[PDB]
Amino acid sequence: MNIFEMLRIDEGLRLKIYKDTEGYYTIGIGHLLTKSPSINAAKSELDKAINAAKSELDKAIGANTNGVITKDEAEKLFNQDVDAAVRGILRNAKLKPVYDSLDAVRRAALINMVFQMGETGVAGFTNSLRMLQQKRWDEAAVNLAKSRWYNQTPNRAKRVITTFRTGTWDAYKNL
Ligand SMILES: [Cl-]
Repeated sequence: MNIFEMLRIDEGLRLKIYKDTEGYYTIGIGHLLTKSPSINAAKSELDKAINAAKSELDKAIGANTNGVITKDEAEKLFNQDVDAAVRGILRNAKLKPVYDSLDAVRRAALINMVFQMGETGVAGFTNSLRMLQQKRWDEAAVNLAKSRWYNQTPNRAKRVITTFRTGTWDAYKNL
């Protein structure tokens, strides 16, 4: 197990644009494109939003994709996105010290969160980050679950939280 295999499990692999639970058009292995309008937002609004997502994808791939990519392309955006998550952690004054204090497995769990919620979002978990830095694993686990993140994607958050709790890959074994 490693950060790529871990995120591939949590994000899945879809070759056509889809909408995630937060309302973001997404594709590949968790590659976020743009926000979608209301399930009502006018007939025009919808087409606009979809074309805006297709435009973002074309820009990312460097080709006219029409909202569909190959597995190889999804893996390329994934390599870029994992790289970006790590880079985000290292340039952030709040996340870097926590990342540096963690072991490899727990580092992967932090990259997983940043990949899902972005640098700024994770850097805002001030109390959980402090508990992680203090190696108070069970306390950090309890605190991390008190979040919209956990409530919206509980099965995934539980695996990430268990990874911070144990410092092992047990939550991803047999998946
Ligand atoms: Cl991109």
